[PDB]
Amino acid sequence: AGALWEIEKELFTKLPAPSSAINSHLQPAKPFKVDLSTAVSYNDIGDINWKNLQQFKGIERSEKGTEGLFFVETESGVFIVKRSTNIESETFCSLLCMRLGLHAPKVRVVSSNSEEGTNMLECLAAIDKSFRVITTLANQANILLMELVRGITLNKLTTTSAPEVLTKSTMQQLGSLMALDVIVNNSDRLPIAWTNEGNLDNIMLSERGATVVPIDSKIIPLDASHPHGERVRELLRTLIAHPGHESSQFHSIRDIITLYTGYDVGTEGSISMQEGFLATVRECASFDLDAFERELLSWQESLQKCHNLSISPQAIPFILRMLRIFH
Ligand SMILES: Nc1ncnc2c1ncn2[C@@H]1O[C@H](COP(=O)(O)O)[C@@H](O)[C@H]1O
Repeated sequence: AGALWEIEKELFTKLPAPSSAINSHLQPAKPFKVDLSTAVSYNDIGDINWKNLQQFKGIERSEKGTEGLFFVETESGVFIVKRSTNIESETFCSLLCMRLGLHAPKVRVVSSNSEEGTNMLECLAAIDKSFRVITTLANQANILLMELVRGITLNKLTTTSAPEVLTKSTMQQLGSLMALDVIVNNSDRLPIAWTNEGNLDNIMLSERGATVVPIDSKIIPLDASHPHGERVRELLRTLIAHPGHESSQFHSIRDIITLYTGYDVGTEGSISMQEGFLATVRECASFDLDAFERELLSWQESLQKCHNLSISPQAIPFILRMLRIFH
């Protein structure tokens, strides 16, 4: 919040507005409870009036994922209040995505011990009928505010829907997302440089032209001298040499998506993802690394300054190491 938020606004502003095409296949599931199927995303989480208790209709705890995710329904829309395992990574990552062109959900950090922090907590305590909000959030030093994203996670794609959703476009985006995860060593989402069975929960497809919107983005700097280094270089090399054919790695990741969705967007699809992945790498090579490092440091500064939130000291040099390899 504060400087950080401004920096976010700036980045967010630069993102290419997504399609104006609403894909009915991505519409959230119709179930105090919030009907995500018809709920509208609260417009500006930079401005939330915690003192106007009458604007609030209720709060629901998402029984999925972390556990600490709540949907707040005001009269102006719905936003999300969430407990985060690693808030610094998550938020810092959110920014990085937006910087790389990715449509992450707008996120804002609220310090528990601040005027707004206390105000918000008092508001939630007033509206919570579950008796679980305060006990889960009040404990935290910083709480996360998030933009409601209307869509569904990749896993939840049927097969009878996948065709109209997994267009060339979506695929390329997916490709890009992978590049990012590589840069930050995020093994959770889409494996490529990790034997993990991945996890498609961490990725949503917005109704807005099925645009890919990542979630629970995290960073884990495996620095100094590790396999990741050559591994990505290799993949890259092969990819560049003859991008006309589905590399071993993308074939693997293709399979995965093929599994959860039971839909094989064979070869043509894999190539698309490869394209997107490259497109991003290419972009990343053009980065004036001195400037970028500063951009990075600005975020870190803002993080530390607005909330005592220090991100790992190896984070930046790592993301930079990777970024250099794309050169
Ligand atoms: N911005 C968002 N909009 C809608 N659902 C979300 C959003 N962020 C996270 N979720 C979800 O809530 C579930 C659990 O979130 P998470 O604990 O962060 O994995 C996810 O599978 C999604 O349905």
